[PDB]
Amino acid sequence: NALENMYHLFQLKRETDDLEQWISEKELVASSPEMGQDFDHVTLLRDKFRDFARETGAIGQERVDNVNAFIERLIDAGHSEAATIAEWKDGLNEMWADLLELIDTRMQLLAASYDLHRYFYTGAEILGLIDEKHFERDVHLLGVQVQQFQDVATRLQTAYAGEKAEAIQNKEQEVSAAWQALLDACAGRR
Repeated sequence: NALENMYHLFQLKRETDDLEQWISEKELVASSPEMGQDFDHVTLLRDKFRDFARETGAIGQERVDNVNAFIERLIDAGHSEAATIAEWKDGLNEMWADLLELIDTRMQLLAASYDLHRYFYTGAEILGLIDEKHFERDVHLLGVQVQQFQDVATRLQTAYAGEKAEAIQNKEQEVSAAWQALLDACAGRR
């Protein structure tokens, strides 16, 4: 009895050590501050990370539950050292909770970065579509595109202040100017 409890103790020690190792390596990836260079770069970062987050969560959780469950099994049937493995459980759960919270904030940071880059990419090409003019309802369909971009610019102003908020406001104004200038050209034809 004493012998196989000691045997399970050490075979739990190995697994927990390998889990705690594996967690530390995940967090190295999980904590890149990159955020992206241009709409393309960000698309890759976000897709790549969505995957990494999804996968690390599923696998990690299975592994951590197994270790928690086992540790409680050993405790319910009277193991000594229950005091020592209770500590191991707590120290594992903590590393894990930390990695999940860390993963999450980088999810949201890339979420935010994706949107901002998309906005400017949309604005960059909408201005191209304005020059793509200089029937007469194609303009009336760009008007829908511009209008959506303005709704986007409007929402983002809630999410930003200072240099970034102003930068956003600039492109929306530039675009609106450019669109109206087309409308002054357009109805002036009829």
